[PDB]
Amino acid sequence: PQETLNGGITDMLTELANFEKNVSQAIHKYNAYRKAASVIAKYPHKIKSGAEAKKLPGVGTKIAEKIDEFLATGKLRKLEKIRQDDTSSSINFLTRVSGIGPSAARKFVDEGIKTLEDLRKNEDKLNHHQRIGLKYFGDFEKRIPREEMLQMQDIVLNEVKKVDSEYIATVCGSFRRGAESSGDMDVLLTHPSFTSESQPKLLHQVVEQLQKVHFITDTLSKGETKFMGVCQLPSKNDEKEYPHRRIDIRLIPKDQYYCGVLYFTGSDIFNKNMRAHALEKGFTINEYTIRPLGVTGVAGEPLPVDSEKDIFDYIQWKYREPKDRSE
DNA sequence: CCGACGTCGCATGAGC
DNA sequence: GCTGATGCGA
DNA sequence: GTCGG
Ligand code: NA
Ligand code: NA
Repeated sequence: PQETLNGGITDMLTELANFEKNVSQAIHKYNAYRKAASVIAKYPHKIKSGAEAKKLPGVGTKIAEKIDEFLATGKLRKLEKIRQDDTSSSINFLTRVSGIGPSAARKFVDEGIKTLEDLRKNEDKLNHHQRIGLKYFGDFEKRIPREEMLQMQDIVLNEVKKVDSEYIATVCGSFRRGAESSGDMDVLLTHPSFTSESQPKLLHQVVEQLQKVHFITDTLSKGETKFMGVCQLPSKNDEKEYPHRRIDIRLIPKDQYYCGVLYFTGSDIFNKNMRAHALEKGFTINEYTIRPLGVTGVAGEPLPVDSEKDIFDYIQWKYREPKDRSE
């Protein structure tokens, strides 16, 4: 299915989605619109009527109406209006700064701050995270080609191992599924000395090392189990310098590691299928553990998990490679 | 008709 | 000062 | 906004 099929529609729905999230502060309306956009984006026919579209799950009466209007007129009146609305288009825009959510963007536009220029004139109203998001606004909205991701992995695995050879680290996300590009780097981390029934420096030392070799350049947030920050590949001599990229590193108990890896590998749709499965086989799977129900439905103790495959075994699925976890 | 729609670590605000 | 709600991002 | 108990 090509973009040129129903692209106008999915763009429209995605625009609408973003105003719900950032302007109207209606996060469920936001996800409803994205859900419709997504199911439509998969549908392999150019849509002819909102009635055709309504058949899809996630598309109801009100989106069917909008599709009709768009189909007949080539636009949506409501969207046209909000696009031209100075206040709301500015609120929607500021949220593209990482750390500026709908509430902070609301406040800014309230006092006159509407543009990146205005943000740059008012640094002392920005918190740490927001300032970082400003500084790297453009880099962050760029994608990371897999070749850079490989090079970033090399550095991450090398430096983690050098800190302590018993650490285990996995770059997950769409990268681990084989994607030709990524939006950030998600690293999952563990160590034999850290279990559920079990230093608070296991994460610190790794981050410190990645800072020391100047891979990690900034810190959005950091505590004993989750680090969120900025990184950058070393400049290849006289070449153009690489974009700064987003990198998360989280520490996970060794006995919850692979549930974490399975889950943060995705995809989202695969995760729902697999956890749907799953239930119907007598087990409940979350990001942490797999547990058995329960004739009355009462979940028992977490089951020992020592590989991704272990989880597949428990619910008699054949282990599926990350490459084939598209859904 | 009407509630669910994921959940949670961390930074920062607010209330005491 | 401590506690615990909220905003944010994933 | 959409779904579903
Ligand atoms: Na429907
Ligand atoms: Na943002």
